[PDB]
Amino acid sequence: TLQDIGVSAGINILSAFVFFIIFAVLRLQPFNDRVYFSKWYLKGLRSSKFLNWMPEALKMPEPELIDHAGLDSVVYLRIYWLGLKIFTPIAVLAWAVLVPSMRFWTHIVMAYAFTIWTCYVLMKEYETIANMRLQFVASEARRPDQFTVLVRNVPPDADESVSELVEHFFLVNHPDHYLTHQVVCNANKLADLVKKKKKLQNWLDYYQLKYARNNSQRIMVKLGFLGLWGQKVDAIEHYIAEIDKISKEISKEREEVVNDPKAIMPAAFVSFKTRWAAAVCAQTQQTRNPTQWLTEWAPEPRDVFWSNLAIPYVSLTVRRLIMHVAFFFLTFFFIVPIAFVQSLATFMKSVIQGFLPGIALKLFLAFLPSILMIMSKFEGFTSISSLERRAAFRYYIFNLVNVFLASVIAGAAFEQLPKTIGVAIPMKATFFITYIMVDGWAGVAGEILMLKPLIMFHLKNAFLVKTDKDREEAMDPGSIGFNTGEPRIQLYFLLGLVYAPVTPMLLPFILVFFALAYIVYRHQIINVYNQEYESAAAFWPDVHGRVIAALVISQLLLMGLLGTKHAALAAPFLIALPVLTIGFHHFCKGRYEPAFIRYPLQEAMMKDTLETAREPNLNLKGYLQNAYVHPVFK
Amino acid sequence: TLQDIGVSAGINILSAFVFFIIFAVLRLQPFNDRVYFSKWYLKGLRSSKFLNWMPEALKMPEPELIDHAGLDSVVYLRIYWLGLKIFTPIAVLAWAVLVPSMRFWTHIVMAYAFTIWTCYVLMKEYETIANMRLQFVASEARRPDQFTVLVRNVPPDADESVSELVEHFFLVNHPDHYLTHQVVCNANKLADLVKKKKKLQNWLDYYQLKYARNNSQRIMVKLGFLGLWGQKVDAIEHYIAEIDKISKEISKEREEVVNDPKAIMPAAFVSFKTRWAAAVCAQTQQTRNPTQWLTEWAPEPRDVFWSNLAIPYVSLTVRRLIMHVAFFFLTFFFIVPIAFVQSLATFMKSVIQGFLPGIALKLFLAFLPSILMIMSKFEGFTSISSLERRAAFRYYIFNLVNVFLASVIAGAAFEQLPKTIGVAIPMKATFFITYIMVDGWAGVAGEILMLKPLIMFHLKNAFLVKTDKDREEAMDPGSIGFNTGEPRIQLYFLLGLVYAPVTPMLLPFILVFFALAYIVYRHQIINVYNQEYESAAAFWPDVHGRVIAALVISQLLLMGLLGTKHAALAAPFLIALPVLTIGFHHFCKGRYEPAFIRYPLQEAMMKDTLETAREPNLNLKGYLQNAYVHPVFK
Repeated sequence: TLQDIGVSAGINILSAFVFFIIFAVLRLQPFNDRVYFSKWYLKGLRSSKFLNWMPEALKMPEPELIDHAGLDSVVYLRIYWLGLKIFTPIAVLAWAVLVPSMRFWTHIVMAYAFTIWTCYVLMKEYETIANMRLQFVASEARRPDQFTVLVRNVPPDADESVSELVEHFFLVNHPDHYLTHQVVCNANKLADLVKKKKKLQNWLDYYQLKYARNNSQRIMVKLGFLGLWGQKVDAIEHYIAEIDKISKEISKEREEVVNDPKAIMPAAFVSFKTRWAAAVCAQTQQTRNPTQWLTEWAPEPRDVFWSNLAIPYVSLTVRRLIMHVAFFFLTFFFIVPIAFVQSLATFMKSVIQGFLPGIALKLFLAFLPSILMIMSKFEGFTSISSLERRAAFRYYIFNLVNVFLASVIAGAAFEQLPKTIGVAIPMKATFFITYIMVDGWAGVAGEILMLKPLIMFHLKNAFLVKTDKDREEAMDPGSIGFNTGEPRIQLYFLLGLVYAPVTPMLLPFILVFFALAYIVYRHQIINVYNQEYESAAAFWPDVHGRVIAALVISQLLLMGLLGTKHAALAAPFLIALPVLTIGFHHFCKGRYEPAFIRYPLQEAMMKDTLETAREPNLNLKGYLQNAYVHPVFK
Repeated sequence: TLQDIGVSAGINILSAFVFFIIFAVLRLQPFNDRVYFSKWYLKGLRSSKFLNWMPEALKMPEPELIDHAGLDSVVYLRIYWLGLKIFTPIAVLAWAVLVPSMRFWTHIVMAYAFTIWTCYVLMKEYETIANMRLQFVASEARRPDQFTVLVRNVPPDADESVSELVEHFFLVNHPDHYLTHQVVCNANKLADLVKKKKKLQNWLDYYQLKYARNNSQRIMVKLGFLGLWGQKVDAIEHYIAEIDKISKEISKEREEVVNDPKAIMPAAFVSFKTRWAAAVCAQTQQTRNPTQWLTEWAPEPRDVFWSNLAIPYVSLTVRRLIMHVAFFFLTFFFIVPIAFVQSLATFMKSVIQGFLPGIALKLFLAFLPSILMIMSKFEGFTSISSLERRAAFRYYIFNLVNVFLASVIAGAAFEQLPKTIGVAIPMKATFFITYIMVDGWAGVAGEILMLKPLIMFHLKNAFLVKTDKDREEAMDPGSIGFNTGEPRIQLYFLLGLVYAPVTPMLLPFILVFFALAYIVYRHQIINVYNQEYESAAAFWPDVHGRVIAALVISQLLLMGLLGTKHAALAAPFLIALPVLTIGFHHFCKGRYEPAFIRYPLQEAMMKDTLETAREPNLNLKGYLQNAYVHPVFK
C-alpha cells in the first residue's frame, strides 16, 4: 500500500538523516578519530553541513584510490556503479512504457531490451575489470607469492622425508628454475595454545587495572552465569598461574613440534627463480596421477590460512560433501524465521506492523555470514581469499532460496489462508520495497557510524590498554566485507531484474540504495577498512556469474508470469532469452575469464625482465626462504 | 512377432553363413591376396573348415596386437568387448527376473542394478585405457609431433613477417627451449592443381591401355551422359594436352606461391629442443589476449589436414555455427526416409515386408558418414584425428535423434493411424531386433568380404596398372573407420540400456552382434586396415561420454515408462539415477580424463632423459626442420 510505503520511507529517511547527524558529530570528536579515520593511521599518513563528507568522498579518482585502498576495494565499489549503469535505463524504460495483446507483447519485448542492455553492460564491465587487473598486476610490487607455488599431496615414501621428496622431484622436473622450498608443519596445537595465552593475558590486564582502581577482594566466579562456584580469590594470581602453566606447555610444544616428524604434512611451498617458472608449475600437470603433486599459486603469506594446511588432501572431498549437506539444512530450517516474518507482514500503528518484517528479517540474517564463514573454514581452502569467495557463494544461494523465493512462497501461503506465482510475485513487491529501505537505505546509513569498532575501541582503552602505542591494537576497522557486501547487492540485482517488467516501482528503491551505498562505501574505503589480503580482483568472474544467474532467473520467472494468457504462444520467444544469455556468458567466459584465471607467460617474462633490469642484485633466495614458514615460528 | 523375428533371423543367419563361405573361397585365391592380407604387405612382412579364421584371429594377445596394428585399433576393438562385459550380466538378470506393485519396484531396482554395473565397468575400462595410453606413449618411438606445437593467430604487424614475429616471440618467451619453426603456407591452389594432374594422368593410362588393346577411333564424349557433344577424337592426345596445360600452370603456381607474401598464414609449427618444453607451451597461456598466439600440440605430419590451415583463425566460429545449422537441417529432413521405413514396417512374403525396413534404413544411412565428414572438413579442424572424432560425434547424435527416437515416434504415428511412449517403446523392440540383425549381424559378416577394395583392386589392375610395384597404389584397405564403427556400436549400447528392463529379448541380438563384430574386426585389424594416423586412444573420453549419455537417456525414459502407474511415487528414486550417474561421470572425468588431455611434465622429462641417454648425438634440429612443410613441396 502507498501508506505503508510512505511511512516506511519516512522512517528510513529520517533514520538515515539522524545517523548522518550523529556521524557528523562523532567524527569531529578527537577521541574517536582512530575509529573514523583508521586508514591513514595504518598507512602512516596521520598521527596524534553535516553531509560535507559526501562531495569529499568523490575526490581521489580511481587510479589514486587503487593505490590507496587496493584493487579489490575499488573493483568492489564499482559493483554499486554497475548496478546504477544497469538499472537506471531499465527503470526509465519500464516507467515510460508500463506506467501511465499489446501489454503481453510489450512485456516480452522489454525482457529482450533488459537482457540485452544488461549483457552489454556486463560485457563492458568484464572487459574493463580484466584490463584493470592486468595493469594492476603488471605494475604490482614484489611479493613472495609471485614466485611461489603450493604443492599438495606429496606421495608418501618409506625412506625419504617430505622435504627430500619435494626437493628431488622439483630439481629433476623443474631444473634450473627450482630455487627453494618450505615444508608445511602441523603447528595447530601450538598456535591454539598461543592464542589462549593471549586471552589469559587480556584477563590479567583487565583485572590488574580494575583492581588498581578498586583495591578490594576479587570475586570472579569463573563465568558468573554457569561457572565454577568458587571465587577466583586473587583473580590476578589466578590468571598469572594459568599463564605460567600454559607458558610451560607452549615451550614444550615448540620443542616437540619442530622435532616431530609426524608434524610434517605432505605439502610444501615451492619457490622458483622466476615468475615465469612459477607460472608454468602452477598451470601444468606434474605427474601421471592427477591427484598427486598438485600445484597452485601460493596465497600471499598474510592470506595463507594456516589451519587448513593440516588437513590431509584426501579428506577434503568428504569435508566438502558434509558441508553441502549442512548447507541444505541451514537453508531448510531457515524457513521458520521466514514464515515468522511473512506472518508479521500482514494509522501510525498498523504501518509499523507493516514496516517491522523488514527489520525482523535483517536481524535473523545478522549472523548468517558467521555461519557461512565457519562452515567454509571446515571445508579446507588454505586462504582467506578463497574462504571469503566461498562464503559469498553460499550466501548468494541462501538469499536466492530463503530471502527471495521462500519469502514469496510463504507470503502467498499466508495470503491464501495452478500458477499462483502469477500474483505472488507482484504482490510481494511491497514487501521487498520496504525490505530494501530497511537493510539497504537505513542499513548503509547506519553502517557509516561504525558503532561496533567505536565501542570496542573505547572499551579497550578503558579496561585493557596499558601504555602508548598499544592503541594500535585497539584500532582495527576490519576489511571491506566481501562476504556480506556481495550477497546483499546481488539480491538487489535479482529483485531489480525480476520486477522491472512487473512492478517498475521497485526499481527507484534499488537505485537509491546503489547510489547511497556507493557514496558511503566510497567514503569508508578511503578512510577505514584496511584490507586483509590483496586479490587482484579475482572475484570478478563470480560477480559476473551471479548477475548472469539473475538474468536467467528473471527470464524464466517471466515465462511463468506471462504463461497464464490463453494461447500466450510466448514459448518460442522467451525461451531464447536464457539460451542467448547463456551463450553470452560462455562467450565472455572464454574471452575475458583467462585474465583472472591464467597468468600468461609473456606477462611473466616481461615482469621478470624488467624487475631484473631495475634490481640486478636481488637476493631472491634470501627473500623467499623465510616466507611462508608459520606466524607462530617468529 | 515371433514369425517375423524367426524369418529375419533365418535370412540373416544364412546370409552371414554364405558370406563366410564366399570369404573362405575368395581368400584362398592368390590373385586377391593383396586385398585380404593388405597389412603384412604394408608392413614389409609378406610378398609375392570355412571358419578356421575365427580361432586364428584370437591369437596375438593385446601387447602384440598393439605393436602390430596400433593402440587406437586395439582400443577400438575393446569397445566390442566392453559391450559384452556390460550387457552379458544385464541380459542374464533381465531374463532371470522379468521372463518366466512388485513388478513396478522390480523395474526400479533393476534400473539401479544396471546403472551401477555399467558404471562399474566403465570406470574400470576407463582406468585400463588410461593406463594403456600412458604406457604406450612412454614407450612410443620418436616422432616430430612430440616436440612440436602449432601456433595459431599470430597477430599482424606492419613491419615484421610472420616468421619474424614467431621467431622473436618464442626466443623471448621460451628462451633456451625454442629450436626452430616452419611457417604455414596457403598452398591449396597448388595442391588442387596437382591432384587434377594426377586424375588426368589416370585417364591417359586408361585410354592408352584401352587403345592399345582396341586399335581404333576414340570416341569419348567428355562425360557421355551430359558432356560436351564432341568426340575427344584422339582422347590420348587430348589428355596429353590437358596435362601439358596443367603442368605449365603448376610450374607457374609453384614459383608464385613460394615468393608470394600473401600466401603466408599467421601460423607456424614451432619446435622445441625438449618434449618438456613442448608440453609447457602446449598447456600454457602465452599472452594477454586469449584469442592470440594460441598453442596446441601439432598433429603428426601424416595427420595434419593441410587444407584447414588456410582458414583464418577468426572465421572458424562462423564456420562452426553455419555447420550447426546445417546439421539441424540434416537431421530435420531425414525424417522423410524414416517415415518411409516406418511406413514399410507394417507367409514367406509378409515376413519380407517385415524384414526389409532393416535394409531400407541401412541404405538411407549409407552415405551419412560422407556427409558428416564433409561438413566436418568445412569447419576447420587441421587434423584427421580431429575430423574423425567430430564426424563420429555428429553421427552419434544423428543416430540418437533419427535412428532411435524418430523411429519410435514415427512408428507410433503409423500405428495410431497422454504418455503414448508407454507402449511405443516396447512395441518397437521388434523393429530394432530386426534392424540389428540386418546392419549388425549380416552387416559385419558381409564386411569381411571387403568387396569394395576387392573390386577396385581388380579394376585398377585391368585398366590403369602399367608395371610392377604400382600394385602398391592399387592396394589400399582404408583405416578402421572410427567414424562408422563408433556410432554404430553406440546405438546398440543405447538400445541395450533402454530396453533391458523393458524387453529383455532385445539383448541377445545385441550380444551376438558384439561377439561377431569382435571376431570379425579382430581378424581384419590383424590382416587389413593400415591405420592413417596414430592417436594414442585420445578418443576414449568421447566413448566414455557417449555411454554415460546412453545411461542417462535410459534412466529418463524409464521414468516415462513407469510414470503411468497411479501413485507410482518413483520420482524420489528414479531421479537419483541421472544424478548419481552424472556425479560418477564427473568423478571419472576428473580422475582419468587428464591421462588423455594433459601430458604431465614428469613423463615428458623421463622420456627426454632416457631418449638423450640412449641417443646422445641426435641432430634433432635437422630431424624436425624438414617436418610439417607441406606434402606438395616435396
